[PDB]
Amino acid sequence: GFKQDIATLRGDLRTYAQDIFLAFLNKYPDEKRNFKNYVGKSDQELKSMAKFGDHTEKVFNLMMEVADRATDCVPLASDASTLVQMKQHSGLTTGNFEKLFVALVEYMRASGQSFDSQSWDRFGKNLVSALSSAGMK
Amino acid sequence: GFKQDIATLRGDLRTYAQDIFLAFLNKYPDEKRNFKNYVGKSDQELKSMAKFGDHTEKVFNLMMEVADRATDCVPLASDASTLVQMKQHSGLTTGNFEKLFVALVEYMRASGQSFDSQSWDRFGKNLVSALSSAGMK
Ligand code: HEM
Ligand code: HEM
Ligand SMILES: c1ccc2[nH]ncc2c1
Ligand SMILES: c1ccc2[nH]ncc2c1
Repeated sequence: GFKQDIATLRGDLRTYAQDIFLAFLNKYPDEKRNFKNYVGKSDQELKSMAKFGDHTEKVFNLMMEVADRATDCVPLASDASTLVQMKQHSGLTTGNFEKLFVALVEYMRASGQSFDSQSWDRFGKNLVSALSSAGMK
Repeated sequence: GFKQDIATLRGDLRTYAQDIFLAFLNKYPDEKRNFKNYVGKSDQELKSMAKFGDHTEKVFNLMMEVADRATDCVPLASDASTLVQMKQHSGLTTGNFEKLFVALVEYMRASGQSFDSQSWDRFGKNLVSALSSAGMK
């Protein structure tokens, strides 16, 4: 279930974070404008940049903290507020996050492993609604 | 305290994992008997070896999960048994683990941060006790 999936992801966090983020960027090419240092580069070129692996892992580490503090796949309002108020998120709307979670669930369903894809779909939808309640447009 | 320290380490885990493992290898040079590929290499050279970085991060990913599952710095018996039974740990003894935790605690005390170094000292001692209970020599 959802708690075991957090343990599966954390055990190899660097690899899962890179592969899910690449799946997102390739599914939604217009989303790459939030990341100007990544434009015009193949997947393997991206993986050779120190900050691509480091920052992508740090994003997924915070995602796993929020997931583990959730109740029945509903995140804490305080965690949603942190994501709204981060200076690095100043340009964003809930649609950016909606798309990330569509790509994450698609990756889990295609992987050939027993992820609880339905719980991750709920988590993404409940995170989007919490972001709106915490003040994201 | 201990729970916040797990969050701090997870926020920059590859960097902390490599720096603590180097501290261990440099404090106890005879411990390289179990790491023959790491002989004859300076710290900067080890940090550009793919397996050194990838394996060290995976070790610390699992260490943080064992710490997070503990109660009052006492690990689960199921986590201790996993660590005894892993094929990659055949022929380790509890002294290998004792020395890794001495180095980890020394690193925290020298860091200039606010780590709860006494809780990590207790965790290392309690993990050693649990590994003995689960059958490590
Ligand atoms: C639950 C989902 C998300 C979490 C937990 C999260 C978390 C983070 C964290 C921890 C950082 C700092 C990384 C660092 O400096 O090392 C970061 C930076 C950033 N985030 Fe997010 N974020 C999420 C979703 C998104 C989405 C959907 C976008 C845009 C599509 C986005 C855009 C950015 C940008 C532009 C930065 C700064 C640039 C960079 O680090 O390279 N975030 N985020
Ligand atoms: C709580 C402490 C520890 C945890 C959580 C842990 C976990 C792990 C994990 C997850 C791996 C697999 C790495 C991979 O294949 O990518 C591994 C391999 C290994 N472990 Fe540990 N371990 C710990 C302590 C130690 C200690 C103290 C030693 C020896 C001083 C050690 C020696 C090894 C060896 C020799 C391998 C295989 C060779 C290699 O990966 O280069 N372990 N361990
Ligand atoms: C969201 C997901 C993965 C990432 N890597 N770098 C910035 C970033 C934002
Ligand atoms: C213990 C700590 C760090 C490590 N890196 N690779 C194997 C290993 C064992």
